[PDB]
Amino acid sequence: QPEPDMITIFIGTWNMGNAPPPKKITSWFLSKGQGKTRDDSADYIPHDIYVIGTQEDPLSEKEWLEILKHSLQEITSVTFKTVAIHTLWNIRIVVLAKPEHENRISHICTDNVKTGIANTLGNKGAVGVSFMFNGTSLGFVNSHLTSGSEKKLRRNQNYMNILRFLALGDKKLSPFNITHRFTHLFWFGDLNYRVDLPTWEAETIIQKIKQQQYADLLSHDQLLTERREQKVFLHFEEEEITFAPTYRFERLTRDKYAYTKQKATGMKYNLPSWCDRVLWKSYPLVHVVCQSYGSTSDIMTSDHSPVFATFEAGVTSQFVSKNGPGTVDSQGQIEFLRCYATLKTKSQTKFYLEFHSSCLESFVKSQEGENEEGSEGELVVKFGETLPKLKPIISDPEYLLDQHILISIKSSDSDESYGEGCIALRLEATETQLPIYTPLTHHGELTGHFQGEIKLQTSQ
Ligand SMILES: CC(C)(CO)NC(=O)c1cccc(Cl)c1
Repeated sequence: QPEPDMITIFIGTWNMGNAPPPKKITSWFLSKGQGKTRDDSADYIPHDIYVIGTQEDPLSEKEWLEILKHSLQEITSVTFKTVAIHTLWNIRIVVLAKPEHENRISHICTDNVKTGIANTLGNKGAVGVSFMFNGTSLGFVNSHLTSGSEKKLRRNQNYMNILRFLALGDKKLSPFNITHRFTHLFWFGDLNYRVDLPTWEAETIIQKIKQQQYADLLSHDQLLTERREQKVFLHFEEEEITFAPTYRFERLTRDKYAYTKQKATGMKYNLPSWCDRVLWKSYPLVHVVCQSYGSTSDIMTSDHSPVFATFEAGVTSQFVSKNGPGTVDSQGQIEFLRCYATLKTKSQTKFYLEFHSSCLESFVKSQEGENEEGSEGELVVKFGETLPKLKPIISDPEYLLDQHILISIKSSDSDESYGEGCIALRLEATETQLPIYTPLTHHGELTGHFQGEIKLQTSQ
């Protein structure tokens, strides 16, 4: 039975509005309704992994697992295994997988982060799951961020707290937050970003939605504008939105947006918005293709419509050679030449690098680099040809070319990371000096750049 090189992943996000679901929700798992939908000819084909994020979920874990498992069984005739389930208040993530994947899945982690302080600590935050699928690390984050058209900054703050404090993936990757720990990271939820147009334009917005004319609305979507200004979700992707706003509907129909201020809304307008979103971030040069991104039309128990997204995702096998794992393979080496970090920091400490990768027995500390002044005020840390030669566990190019090196630049004074990034070993050539590059982030904010050249030796 051959190990897969590709899997399909279903991501669902639904704010249930504290109401039980209707008896049939199969349209969600089938990617049917509005937007980029799945072909009818695929309806009996199960996804490998289903990740279900809910918000304002009134159900017990047991109640929701029974609905989900019985829904997928009806669609696919397959009885899914429960990988993980985690609930913070009314925020829930469920991971289900086809039975053939049970013994490919290991290192399951779950966590939550509560956002806000005092007043604003009460019901918003995130849940997450991570695990290994053969040689591939997968992370999933379901977040319910701060509500309200006038709180986009609060939402960006919630995002930064979630990505700093959510403890998923390999704890040995200690300088790295969840935005560097996974081959593929999926971040979805009721992110609560609004269409930022005047209240007086509500009926105009509804008109535009009825004509399926979204361009002038999406140009005012707070998540798209905040992302474009690098305020939030830096280095994340999102598929083009081609479905109507998923909030705020009158319940029991989809014919009406309920946007007017009411006691129940704290006298706030809820102009039609794309609250409910799916984004991802994969390591460089790993296959990831969005095959669907849309909303259901036929599930009307909530004031939100469910959103679906499906992905093809590249995965690798567990790899065993004569040598590694358990030793190095002297026919392999990674050399970094003429490397320098450019940092936005105004500080003056020395810096060194750490290299982390599952292709190494353990992480490698470099010598301190040489600080120079950049021509436009910047700190440039020069490593030259001084960086340690990295000794991979396996030299076979079918393994090594699929790997990644995580880089942290750390202060000699504090040992705190000032920047994190990732270099793919999927090179155009081996035994050849080739340019490499990664932006560097810390707490998911741009702090600089790492660039230079790499020379990769494999057994071929
Ligand atoms: C018992 C739970 C629900 C805990 O998260 N699931 C597992 O432990 C598990 C482990 C390996 C593979 C798979 Cl499919 C599930």
